[PDB]
Amino acid sequence: WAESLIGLHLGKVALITGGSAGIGGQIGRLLALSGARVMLAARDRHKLEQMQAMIQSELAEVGYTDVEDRVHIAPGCDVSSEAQLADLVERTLSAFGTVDYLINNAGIAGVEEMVIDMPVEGWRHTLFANLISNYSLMRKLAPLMKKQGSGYILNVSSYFGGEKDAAIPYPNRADYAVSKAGQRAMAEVFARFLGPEIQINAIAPGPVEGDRLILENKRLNELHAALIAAARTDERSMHELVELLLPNDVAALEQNPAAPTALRELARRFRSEGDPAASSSSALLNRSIAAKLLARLHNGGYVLPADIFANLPNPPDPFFTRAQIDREARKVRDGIMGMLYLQRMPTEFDVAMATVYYLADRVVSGETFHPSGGLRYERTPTGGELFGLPSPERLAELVGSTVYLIGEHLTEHLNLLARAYLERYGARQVVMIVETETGAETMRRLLHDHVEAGRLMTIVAGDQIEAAIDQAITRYGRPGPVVCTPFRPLPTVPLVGRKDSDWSTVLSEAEFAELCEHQLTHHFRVARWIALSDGARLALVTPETTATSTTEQFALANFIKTTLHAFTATIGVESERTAQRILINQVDLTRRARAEEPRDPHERQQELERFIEAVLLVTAPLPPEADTRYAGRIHRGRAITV
Amino acid sequence: WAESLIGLHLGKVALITGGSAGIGGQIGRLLALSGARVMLAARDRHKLEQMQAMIQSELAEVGYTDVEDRVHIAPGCDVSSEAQLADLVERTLSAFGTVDYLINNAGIAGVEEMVIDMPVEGWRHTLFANLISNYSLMRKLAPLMKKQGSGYILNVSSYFGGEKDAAIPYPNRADYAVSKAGQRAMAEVFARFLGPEIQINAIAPGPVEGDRLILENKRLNELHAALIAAARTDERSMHELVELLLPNDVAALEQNPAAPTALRELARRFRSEGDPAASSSSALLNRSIAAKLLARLHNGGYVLPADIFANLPNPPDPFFTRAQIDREARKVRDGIMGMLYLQRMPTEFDVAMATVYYLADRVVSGETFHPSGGLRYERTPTGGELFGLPSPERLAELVGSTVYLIGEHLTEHLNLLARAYLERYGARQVVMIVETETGAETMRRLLHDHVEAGRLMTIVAGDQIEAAIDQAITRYGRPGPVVCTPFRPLPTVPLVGRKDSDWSTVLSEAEFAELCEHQLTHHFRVARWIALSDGARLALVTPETTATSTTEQFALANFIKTTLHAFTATIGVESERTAQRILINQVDLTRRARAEEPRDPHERQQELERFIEAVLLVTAPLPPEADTRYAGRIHRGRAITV
Ligand SMILES: NC(=O)c1ccc[n+]([C@@H]2O[C@H](COP(=O)([O-])OP(=O)(O)OC[C@H]3O[C@@H](n4cnc5c(N)ncnc54)[C@H](OP(=O)(O)O)[C@@H]3O)[C@@H](O)[C@H]2O)c1
Ligand SMILES: NC(=O)c1ccc[n+]([C@@H]2O[C@H](COP(=O)([O-])OP(=O)(O)OC[C@H]3O[C@@H](n4cnc5c(N)ncnc54)[C@H](OP(=O)(O)O)[C@@H]3O)[C@@H](O)[C@H]2O)c1
Repeated sequence: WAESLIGLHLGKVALITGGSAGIGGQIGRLLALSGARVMLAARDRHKLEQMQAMIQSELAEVGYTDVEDRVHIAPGCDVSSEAQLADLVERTLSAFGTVDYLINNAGIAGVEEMVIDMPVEGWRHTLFANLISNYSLMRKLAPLMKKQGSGYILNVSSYFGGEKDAAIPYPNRADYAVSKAGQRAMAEVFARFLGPEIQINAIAPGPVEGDRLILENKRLNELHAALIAAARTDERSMHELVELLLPNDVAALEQNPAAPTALRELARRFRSEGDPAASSSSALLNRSIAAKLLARLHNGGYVLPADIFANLPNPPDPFFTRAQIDREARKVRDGIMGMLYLQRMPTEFDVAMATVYYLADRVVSGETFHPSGGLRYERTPTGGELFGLPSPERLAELVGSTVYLIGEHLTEHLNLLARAYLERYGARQVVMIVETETGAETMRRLLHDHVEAGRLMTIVAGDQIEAAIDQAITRYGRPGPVVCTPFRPLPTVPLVGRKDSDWSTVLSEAEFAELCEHQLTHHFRVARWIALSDGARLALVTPETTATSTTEQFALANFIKTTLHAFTATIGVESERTAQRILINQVDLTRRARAEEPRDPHERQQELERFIEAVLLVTAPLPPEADTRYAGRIHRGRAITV
Repeated sequence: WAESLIGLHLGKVALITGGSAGIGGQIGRLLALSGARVMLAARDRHKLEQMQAMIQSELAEVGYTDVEDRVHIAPGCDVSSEAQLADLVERTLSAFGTVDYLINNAGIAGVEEMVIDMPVEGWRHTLFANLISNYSLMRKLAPLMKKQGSGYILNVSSYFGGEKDAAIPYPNRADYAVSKAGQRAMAEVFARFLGPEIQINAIAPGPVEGDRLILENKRLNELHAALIAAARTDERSMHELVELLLPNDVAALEQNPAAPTALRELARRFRSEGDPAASSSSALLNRSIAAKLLARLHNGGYVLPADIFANLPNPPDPFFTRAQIDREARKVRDGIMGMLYLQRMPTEFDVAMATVYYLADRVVSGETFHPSGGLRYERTPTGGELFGLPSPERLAELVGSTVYLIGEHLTEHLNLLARAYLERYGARQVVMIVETETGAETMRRLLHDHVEAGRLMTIVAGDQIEAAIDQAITRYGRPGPVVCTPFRPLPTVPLVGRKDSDWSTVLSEAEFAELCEHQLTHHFRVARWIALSDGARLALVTPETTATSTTEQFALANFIKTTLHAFTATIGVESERTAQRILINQVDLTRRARAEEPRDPHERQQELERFIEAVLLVTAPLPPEADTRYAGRIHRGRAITV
């Protein structure tokens, strides 16, 4: 079986992150069998040493000599650590000289929560481990690769990272989905810069065979929605409503005449549509669900003590039995199985084998290979240019609305939008949330007339966008339309260096992390906070490309547009599963080609009008009667191109 | 080099169409080296025999014995011939028993003309050779494959067939582009039906190294546009305007005071921006350009004798010299080269090698592998669901408009659209072009009030849609909005048979050809005729999928939607290069999933309103002042999903 592999990658040096187990261990093993010298990177030393022993023993069996020199290890390597990525490169280069193949395989699961329950630092941690680490290792190894005249960067993405011009929602996994989409987007935009010397592609396998949370999240969403629904028609404070759950008795809450209908019917739902073995039938929640519920309520603006769930009775272990956990696991399994065309789940070996053959192909770059797959999962095509504007009736509902505009560098766009909302659509007020005081003054000067009239308010967010949104809520009231534009423009730095250059001017690893902060994390933070604000319609706006934008800005803007589509599509689905169920969509100011951009003042006037129409389309209210299952999914998680 | 291939496809029987040269010859050669018994199909016997000798000799060199039994040939096999496809299967099955691998490699260039110059029979011929042939061979071999428990269908598509949720315009190659898109769409929709036993994928390579028309087409478009522009501001008939070109002297036409400015300036353009070696500087045209110009004029409604260009002086050979032909070939070459990320053109061998490794992957189906590529070419994302309606100003321009509605089975949609145009938007008249008399009566009854008032006219097209459009032009005047819906619904037949069944009820090869006739050729014929009608805005409407549509109808509807996007995107670009430069876009009534469809009367009301808005968006007039380079490409070749 291994005879087909002999001599396939002979003379090549491969660096494989996550190389001690899973798909990475298999890629490392098969690349070594192919004749390549491999460096396996992971955290645990023991696991790496056991894998090294397995590979070396198998190389000896097929006939290799000096097997110790063909398989090396790098323990204590956490890809989320920049310093650890620098030691990895130094250790690899010291053991084998230049790296031919960079296999960016490591990929953590992430937070595994809905965006509204996802700590900001958790999201950043996933981006560091799964995405930023990929640019970082490329940045260190691409100069060597270019100098020797050849190289290969392979990012191990997922089917769940979507595709070119198509986003895939991955609910409870937004951080993971975005990082996967970014690995693919990187290969797509860096290919023209890394070529002809370096190839850069992605692999996007579907689910693979190898090495409860949908129910625990269901319990959280159910309690939260009922608490918010009961708050609508009950005089008691959220504090007093939460107190009804404090005995943590499902039967008592159901039989409580003093408890609101929404909470009584929820307890009836828990007991009837529940397993009598699992304590999720007798108890309302555990402290993990309680802390998440409290954080949702606190983020939403409700006042409750931090210790409200301190004296909460811990449901005697288990809170969920062995039976109900395996039942949902089998429900998930048959779901994944029933999505697979071939209905025979691929293995880690299958993906690695198909990947090791694909690495031999020298005439592809900027592509996403699917070594396994063909899933029945739903796609959100992203990039529709043909759209008009909402009906005049939906536009008439903007009369007296409260608008939040978030931004700083897109001053012409912010001024135009603010004026369109107040002058054309009779909005009551616009709250301009900027980053800096200079940004606030620039906007107050452009909108002097509306500032004087009390129609345009300014707030300086700095790096505290959430607290700034709370200031706007308390001071000016909850918003209808929310337009989130980036504070920062895209950098104008080289993305590759000259063959014999030091690469000292090329976009650094810290600058790539900053790009993600300002162009991805900025929108995530706004969305996470606004998703709990009832009646909000959020437009996430990507940076602007023009006919004069640099070639590097086109690449970085297209990297952001694709990566953010994964976020927009994921949160679009997540919001339909919440009580507030707001609207979230993406408006793209980035295009793929310079030739498509306006070339004169008339075409620019046309473009800026299209921007206003696209924002109005996604910020016009969707009446509750019109928010059907059919129309609801149509008005969430979409992306349109100006 | 071939040692990696030994035993890779050992025990497999492969049938390769177009197996005597190109990518097919290479796939056949490498599959045989891999241990497979191969059957090479093509037309020329000699070519097949030389390839068979090359492969057999190479198999003997690497160590195989009885090389005559491993490589067979099927000469006189034209894939556009159904009877020839049936002999191919009988001959293959008789030589090797069951076929394991169907390599649908054969693919003719096609007509290599713009849609407006493409004979209807030429387009059908490309569809027969490149697309229908693929279903036909699958239909014959899939029953055997299912019975033995395994099989593989590989359609050799192109980068120019686009991608899932993304269309690629290929100007002058619409027939070719559609056939390539269809090969991919087939793999995408048949995968869930052919699995678990059979794998079905596509390969989409970019341009490959192996074995004038943009200039000849430029000469045709230039003469045509100037003749139409001169007709606008000149009293003389088209006959009399064409007569000015009869001496076929560029210098005389330039120096002719009696000739219109557009024609004089065209001759100045030909001589100045022209090569003095090539007769395209001294002569206006040849009879190939003259016949095409005449057919355009005749199709457009101009009266001219068939013999107008009979006594035309043939420009002494050459009409285009060796120098100017090679100059444009190098302009094309560097264009393709400057599109390639790696800037090193792949070879036929490279594609075949990457394909032969990919065929070993057992855990993929419904995918499109790119064995070479990563082009800088432009994409039209297809399937935007978020759109509103045109501005009230653009909608006000519909007052007094002439509307053509083409259809038959979508009676509710036709009645609704007709009523929306006449009742809401004050259109002067609607011309309902049906297929049959029963269809005309159904519509006259649903629209009784508008028929009585003289606002709704009916025409029965039968299989003469062009002559029916001419009848509408002469009788009711040229149209503004044109809504082209299919006459026929989608069939309700099985797409696969049971393991031990005869497959006698499964969609036949003739029924698959009929599906293409009614769902692809129907729109092509309308578009080809309407593209020369000044002021027209054409909506090409795909069939309807509902919550109750069969699983086979979902597959066939999605096959059509994807395949037609290639057409819409191609003609969208072609129209911008003509004098009439009409609008052409696609409105999709087909969705990917049943869950997305309306489930109640309120959701259906919403869906039908979305249909009206989508049609209005693409049929609202684009004022000439607003038809800039920027906005013009935005309003052509798009597809939106209802
Ligand atoms: N599994 C699937 O179904 C599937 C499908 C599509 C895509 N993918 C992608 O395939 C890749 C590999 O997935 P897998 O299934 O093989 O995962 P896995 O089994 O969890 O990965 C295990 C390997 O990753 C290492 N690792 C984990 N966290 C690390 C960190 N922070 N830094 C460095 N190494 C780390 C592990 O060792 P230590 O813990 O000792 O560090 C071990 O070597 C990922 O990029 C994933 O997104 C997987
Ligand atoms: N070349 C590229 O750059 C490129 C790029 C992307 C996709 N493709 C696709 O790759 C495939 C192969 O292309 P290629 O470049 O190898 O083309 P090619 O050189 O023109 O194909 C030659 C082979 O096709 C056979 N053939 C031609 N017309 C046929 C017909 N009507 N019936 C049966 N066999 C026929 C030829 O023999 P006879 O004339 O004797 O029949 C010969 O065996 C096609 O499907 C094409 O669409 C090609």
